[PDB]
Amino acid sequence: MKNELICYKQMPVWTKDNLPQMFQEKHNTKVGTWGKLTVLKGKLKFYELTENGDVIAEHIFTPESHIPFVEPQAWHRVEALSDDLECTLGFYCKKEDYFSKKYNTTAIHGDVVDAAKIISPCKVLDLGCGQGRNSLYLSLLGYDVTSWDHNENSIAFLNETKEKENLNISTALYDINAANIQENYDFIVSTVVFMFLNRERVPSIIKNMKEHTNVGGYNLIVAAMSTDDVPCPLPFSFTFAENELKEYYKDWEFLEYNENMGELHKTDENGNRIKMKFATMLARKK
Repeated sequence: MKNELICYKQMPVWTKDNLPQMFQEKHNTKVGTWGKLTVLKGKLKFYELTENGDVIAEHIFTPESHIPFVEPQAWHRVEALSDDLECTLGFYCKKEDYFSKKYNTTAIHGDVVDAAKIISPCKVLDLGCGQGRNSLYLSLLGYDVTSWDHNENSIAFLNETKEKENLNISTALYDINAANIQENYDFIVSTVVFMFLNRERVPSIIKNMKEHTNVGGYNLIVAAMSTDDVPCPLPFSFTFAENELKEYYKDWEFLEYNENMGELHKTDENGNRIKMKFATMLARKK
């Protein structure tokens, strides 16, 4: 964990009088958020609590203290002990959560995180990037990213965000249906918009993807399915059948292939995420 956490939000100095009230009452941070407290002057009191507000331990910290990160979901409260208290709080998270935490982008797929562990930084095409969750993450991690989508407002969000974050990402408005990738790539990822593609064009799109991946390079696809036992609950313009994605890539090496149930972020009301089967594939070109 040495270098695992990154600061996604940094607060200015808090004093005894402006330390906000919510921090002085029983509270905790969200799953995946760690708090770093730094005492700049004076003394701060910190109460470790149970969920019901009973005090479990108390600490007094000074600028000479090293305060461990406050863990996600740990119940606590703080307050100034000295009138001259000055302290700061930063919120930290893992890099797979940074864009969701800082910008409220949709959470990234675990499969993109797992793939990055395996594939070192390289030249990536995010083919159908939406707002850019995959592209932002990979660029943050040192990948050289190209990001294409048809949606004007999505590409604008990506362009505004990459500038705030010092990321160099090549972005463009593009019809994925055209199957006109130009350059070659070490990694092509498409996990956001496959269900929106033109059924008639999928054979060409995939053939083009494959042709513009270097040998030794990877393709990662996550895409909705419709099967006999599990017909798609939404009428998407494209869904994969049982074994159809694997058959497109039968001549590649499969590092991962599954057709497990998953859930859209979108909900039914009730208010429950919509379930269906997804084809998930990480394959390497021989």
